[PDB]
Amino acid sequence: SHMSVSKFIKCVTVGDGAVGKTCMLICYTSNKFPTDYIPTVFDNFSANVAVDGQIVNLGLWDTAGQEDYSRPLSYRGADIFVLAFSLISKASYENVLKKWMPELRRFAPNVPIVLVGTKLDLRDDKGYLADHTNVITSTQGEELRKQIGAAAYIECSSKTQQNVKAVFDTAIKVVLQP
Ligand SMILES: Nc1nc2c(ncn2[C@@H]2O[C@H](COP(=O)(O)OP(=O)(O)O)[C@@H](O)[C@H]2O)c(=O)[nH]1
Ligand SMILES: [Mg+2]
Repeated sequence: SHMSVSKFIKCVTVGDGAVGKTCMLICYTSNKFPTDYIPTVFDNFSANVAVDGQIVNLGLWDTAGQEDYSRPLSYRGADIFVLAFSLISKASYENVLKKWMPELRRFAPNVPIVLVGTKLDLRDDKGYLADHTNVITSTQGEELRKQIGAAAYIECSSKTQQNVKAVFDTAIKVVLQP
């Protein structure tokens, strides 16, 4: 053949501003956590990645909020969404229900979702835990996944790199498995 890679997968990352969408993408693609400048949106990025028996062409689309009441081009052609909220922001968790799930039901009804809790390094910090009465536990994260019908739930930290690869590996596997 003239093409050893025959599957393209468009993976769009969405969720509230400042939860860590862009850093996840920089972490996954570069194996580095940015310490100075972080762009609003990661460059549109595409690369071959090996998942199981396969090499696929992964296209990563980053997003940023807009005040737009027209009722997004970036969603067109999406095979899977990574829907991020921060493990230390209740508002971002509640916005998955109030903002993001409504948006995705309207604009991308049949597209699966990988639900991602970010900033695991903060949520799991014992100092943080000791001072907060009502923490977003893995249990609450799994309850959200269930409520929204997401394919998987993953907790990660771009800062320590924990489970970042798992996010996009799982996104790919959801698309490739039945
Ligand atoms: N502690 C910690 N901070 C993070 C992590 N990911 C992102 N951040 C910080 O969270 C803020 C927002 O990150 P960014 O990726 O720009 O979020 P985005 O608006 O969703 O794209 C920045 O100051 C990042 O340094 C993480 O895993 N752990
Ligand atoms: Mg960003």
